[PDB]
Amino acid sequence: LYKKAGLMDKNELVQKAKLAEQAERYDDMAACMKSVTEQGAELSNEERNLLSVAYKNVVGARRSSWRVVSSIEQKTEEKKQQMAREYREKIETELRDICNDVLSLLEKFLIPNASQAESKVFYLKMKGDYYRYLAEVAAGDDKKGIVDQSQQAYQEAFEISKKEMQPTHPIRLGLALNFSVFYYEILNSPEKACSLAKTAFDEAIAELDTLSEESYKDSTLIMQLLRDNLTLWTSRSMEVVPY
Amino acid sequence: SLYKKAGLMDKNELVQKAKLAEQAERYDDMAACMKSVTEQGAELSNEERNLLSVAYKNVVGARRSSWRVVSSIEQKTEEKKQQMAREYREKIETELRDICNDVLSLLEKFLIPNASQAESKVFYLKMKGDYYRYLAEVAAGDDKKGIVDQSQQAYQEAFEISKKEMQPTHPIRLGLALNFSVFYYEILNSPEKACSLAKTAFDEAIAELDTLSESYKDSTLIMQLLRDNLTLWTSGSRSME
Repeated sequence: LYKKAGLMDKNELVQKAKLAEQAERYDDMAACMKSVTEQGAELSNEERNLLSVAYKNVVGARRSSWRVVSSIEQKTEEKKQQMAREYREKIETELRDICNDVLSLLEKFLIPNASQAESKVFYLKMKGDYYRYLAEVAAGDDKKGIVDQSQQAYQEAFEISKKEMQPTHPIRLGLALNFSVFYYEILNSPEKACSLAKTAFDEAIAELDTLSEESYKDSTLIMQLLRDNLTLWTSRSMEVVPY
Repeated sequence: SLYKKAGLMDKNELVQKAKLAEQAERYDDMAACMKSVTEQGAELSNEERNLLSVAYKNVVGARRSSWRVVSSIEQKTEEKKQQMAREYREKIETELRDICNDVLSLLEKFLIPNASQAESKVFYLKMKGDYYRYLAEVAAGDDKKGIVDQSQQAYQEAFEISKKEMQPTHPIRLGLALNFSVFYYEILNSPEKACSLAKTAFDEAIAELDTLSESYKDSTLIMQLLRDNLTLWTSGSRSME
């Protein structure tokens, strides 16, 4: 504007994203973390975590709005129907922006800068998520193509994490959680879904001896969701966790 | 942006999308719709009036919560980090003032003048007192005295019309009482007038429990709120919804 290039230092940007979080202003938070990302430095686990939550909440709000409106779109007898149809489309657009914004960050910065496998797995999972959201809202011909960009990501994530990470690890567990949901809600393979969940859950249960006090609340919460899902698939406080 | 012809939305399509916005909790969209509707110059219907008030309570409510949250972090830091909390707080105060003002604007240039029945003038006069009161909540020394009095003089005029024209159990009269006492307590640090006003309003509505008939659950809801505030202020944390 007309400021003198006393821009915010990275440390300061992160202090703001935190402030923005406690103040329930996730647009601000996403913005602060997008900036930090763009500096090109590999993000610390804190920053990475912060970034993830920030966009979980931002994309999340729209997804809720899209589902409310897309529903109302269809509880219609005439003219009001396409009032809703357009509103939905405007929301789909907000969505695709946020999704593509994040997807960019993941391609141009986060995934290439990934040091240890744990981080690659992190960002690949993220990639599958936001490709998945595009898919949820994608057009007829595009969908099939979007939905397996989603799957390729989740998949590579899965493979690395099996070779390289403990099953009690929140990242591997959160990946499991969202992949099994992918198979279920996106591919309608409740069979492949249930397999992923149970295996993931069991292998973690197998090694609860190994789960550390520091990962404990997070991992067990994800395990609990995996298991709560399995009951349902047989017979969202996830927005505050990065995994 | 500029690439659109004046085939835009009429009052009905605007209102119809206000309601959708509300269902999808996009109170910004909703305030945009109702502002547009208000601006077309006609007196708002009751349905419309409500959509307007809801949308802006929500829009400004969000910023007020944010301000309070950041404002506390500022003080629980008795310290280079405090400066960032302070500046974020100021950025927020800005969003706040814009919102209050372009509402206060719709009230002077449209809503209050268009007000025909006594009941309507009370609603928008309280609304005026309400948003001057949010201004008052964040104002600095110099501007404050007058913002506060803008809030009071509005609350006041609304008060006398409501007592002279409506029933003690009329939720608007009841709701005016609620927010006027909050003014006194929180903005004027006049706790005895606040408590006295809350109690009176409550007592006179107690008297005429004749006047129902299902509004009703709208009347006793505010009555319960007046009691809570009265309890809070006289015993040893007020609510925001």
